Amino acid sequence: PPTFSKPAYFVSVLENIMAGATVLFLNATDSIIYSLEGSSQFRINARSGEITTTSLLDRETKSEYILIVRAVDNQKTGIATVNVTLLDINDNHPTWKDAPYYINLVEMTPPDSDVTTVVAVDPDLGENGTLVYSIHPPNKFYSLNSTTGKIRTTHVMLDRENPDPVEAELMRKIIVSVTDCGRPPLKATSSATVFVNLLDLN
Ligand SMILES: [Ca+2]
Ligand SMILES: [Ca+2]
Ligand code: NA
Repeated sequence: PPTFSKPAYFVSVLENIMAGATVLFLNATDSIIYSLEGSSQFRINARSGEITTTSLLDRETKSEYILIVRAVDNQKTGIATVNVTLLDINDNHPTWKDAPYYINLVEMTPPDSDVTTVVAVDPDLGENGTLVYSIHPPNKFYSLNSTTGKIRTTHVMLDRENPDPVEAELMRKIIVSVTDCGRPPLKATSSATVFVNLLDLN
């Protein structure tokens, strides 16, 4: 009544595993003909018990599969589950959420005043989905919490009556770029501008 080495099988592959690639090898005994049910993404070779992908997978669509595998020869069936888990691979860029950002700010607003919060999103997992945010070029007027996106003013004040054009530019435009922390790291297509409309206290 032909049965497998184990009743239940646990396997891990990577979301970029190729079309056709071997997932797992199964042998049952007490000849023997094998069949696999539970996703069309997977097929099992009927003589040899080799499970393979039929297609490309994607953990962001489906991270875990359960397949059911049957061995038959007065024939008798035997059943084992196979429990495929896809390991995340860093294959999505972050995407800016509500960019660009248009804001109105009172000049000489004091140290540590709220300005905005930039937000991006990454559908990958763990380090690959973790977002880190940076102001370029180095902006002396604004400080940004690299993990949370929140932007605040600095101990340097915002003075509209400042004659350096570049410092005025810095005051009135903030450019954030965002990465994620997998290897390779991936950045959002483009940076994201906060546009700042400076207002006196008339
Ligand atoms: Ca992924
Ligand atoms: Ca990513
Ligand atoms: Na993907």
